[PDB]
Amino acid sequence: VQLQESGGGLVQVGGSLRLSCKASGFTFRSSAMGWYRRAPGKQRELVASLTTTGTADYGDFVKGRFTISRDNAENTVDLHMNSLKPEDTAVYYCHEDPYGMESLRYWGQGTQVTVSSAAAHHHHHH
Ligand code: NA
Repeated sequence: VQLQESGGGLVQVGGSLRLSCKASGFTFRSSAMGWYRRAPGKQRELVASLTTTGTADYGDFVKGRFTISRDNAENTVDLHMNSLKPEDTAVYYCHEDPYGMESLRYWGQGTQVTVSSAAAHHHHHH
């Protein structure tokens, strides 16, 4: 089982993103879902997660800027990110934990988020 991220790419400093993850589709059983990130050479760190019951946890660097939600009608876990900073640049990975068991964790493939105003203005034709 591999999940499928979308919504990454280039974004200006101060800009916003809507990250999405197509999960396993096994809505017949509960799960925890969330988002990690990994910057080159650095350790993976928790960005946001939801327990089986919908309790949210956020990495300390989030500082109220990101919101995690899940859509069971659409089989997704989503991350709404505002006020992106250069330091947020990293590969973002979603995950699903069947029955809340991290031991059975499914991961996405990762999607790059690059926070750069000059690059985003160039690429998005602003
Ligand atoms: Na942008």
